Amino acid sequence: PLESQYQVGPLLGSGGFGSVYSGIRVSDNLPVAIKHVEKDRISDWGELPNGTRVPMEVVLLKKVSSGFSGVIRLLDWFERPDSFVLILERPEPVQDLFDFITERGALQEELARSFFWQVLEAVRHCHNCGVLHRDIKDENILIDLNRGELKLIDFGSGALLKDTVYTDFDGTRVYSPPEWIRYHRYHGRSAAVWSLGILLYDMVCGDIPFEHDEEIIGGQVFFRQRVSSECQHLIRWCLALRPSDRPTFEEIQNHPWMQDVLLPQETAEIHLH
Repeated sequence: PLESQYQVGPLLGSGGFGSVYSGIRVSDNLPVAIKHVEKDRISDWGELPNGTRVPMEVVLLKKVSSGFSGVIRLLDWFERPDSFVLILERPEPVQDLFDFITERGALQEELARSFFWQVLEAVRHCHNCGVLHRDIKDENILIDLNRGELKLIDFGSGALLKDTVYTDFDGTRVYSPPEWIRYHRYHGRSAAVWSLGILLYDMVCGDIPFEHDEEIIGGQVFFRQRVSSECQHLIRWCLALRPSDRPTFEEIQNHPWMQDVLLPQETAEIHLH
């Protein structure tokens, strides 16, 4: 049963990802999030290794939820006549990065460095587990405010990672790359790097760099805030118009701006506590 295993609390939010409620696991008081997604609202279906038909979101979450990582882990799931219910980790206290940036404005580079590094490690984890998220953005990143740890959420736009071209996309448009906008074609890793460029700009400038399609394909990055030249360079590199001119994850992590990152705990001590 579901309602005997979890004590449901208040609604935490709702949107494209479904509706998510605060919850606690009765058996040990572990805080959880209880996410409900209507079946009629799910367009991407997959199958478990044992061949059950589940949302692709569940398939991808299982693939990345083994062992420790910077991803919010799937702890369990249930099928209902008209919906699926997903039981997910819930850090406490917690705030999503969009809300955090909205509140605090542009982030100091030291904090952006630590956050961006954790997001890169998390996205590497997903790719290594065969999962492409396709909707990396500030709204899909949770911050554990006491531990200083960032966690990825919302795989409902994701796909199994592959080496061939993707011709479908339902993630967030202003984070999508110019090759998608123009040709409706992209490859997974280089499109991911583009979204990470958008995210890094957002962190250090307090807002995203592009709004309209013609801005995305023009790819001119204007800085509205004071940003170091090394950070500017890395951002412009991730936002290269040609996918092949973009850095690899290895190249991003070896870039001079990414050196000497704070650990999560010191990040929280300095910036979040």
